[PDB]
Amino acid sequence: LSPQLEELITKVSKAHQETFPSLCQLGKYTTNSSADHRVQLDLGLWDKFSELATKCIIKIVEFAKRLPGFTGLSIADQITLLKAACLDILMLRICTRYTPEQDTMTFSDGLTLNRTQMHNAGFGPLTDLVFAFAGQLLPLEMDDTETGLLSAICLICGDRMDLEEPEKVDKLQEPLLEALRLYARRRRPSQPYMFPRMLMKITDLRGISTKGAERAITLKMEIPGPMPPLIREMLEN
Ligand SMILES: CC1=C(/C=C/C(C)=C\C=C\C(C)=C\C(=O)O)C(C)(C)CCC1
Repeated sequence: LSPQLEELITKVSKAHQETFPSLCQLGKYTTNSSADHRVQLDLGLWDKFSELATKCIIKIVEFAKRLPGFTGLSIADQITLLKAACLDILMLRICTRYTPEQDTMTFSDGLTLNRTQMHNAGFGPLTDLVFAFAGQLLPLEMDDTETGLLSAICLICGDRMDLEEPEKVDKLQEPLLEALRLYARRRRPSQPYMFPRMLMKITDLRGISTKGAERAITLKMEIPGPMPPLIREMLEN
């Protein structure tokens, strides 16, 4: 029924709004650390960065739990979905926080890093691809509810590997897909290609994430210690 789809759009939208501060509500602020030029790794910047990443992973687990039916999946499956889509979601998130004129990305506490800093923070040689994905996202002009539904679709995916009940996850995802097309089309009738464009972003995102995981391998050798436990949880996927 439509009321249910509408209900689903509102829930997800709020789940997302409540776990991911919009950019325009963020009290932006800066740092003067290695803004100068690129280097292998600025350890102060990496600490702040990984600390923010850890918190966003928890926020993501929170978001997932507010998605109808997630909590009804086996705990093994829930964990399986989180490990598999978490990096993808992190990517879509800072990328949706891109500011083209300043060429910066803003983290959840308002920390705004310029391209050199994101590099020094840890993205290293993957920075420009990240910024390139961010840029190629702007044309879509997705709103909060669309980014939330899309992240929900990235997460609830029955094609994951250790799924115990992949069929249950597919059925959970189904309404999310309906929700996104209905909403995307309603908000913009004149742009029929938005739904499929957004769906194709999922595949790109997954592409930048595998690269990001590979970036983590190298990163591990640059840091004078182990990466935060929640981040490692995510990387062991
Ligand atoms: C965590 C992490 C990585 C990527 C993080 C990304 C792609 C986004 C983080 C977004 C945050 C932290 C957003 C916010 O706070 O709003 C890379 C692949 C460099 C490897 C080391 C661990």
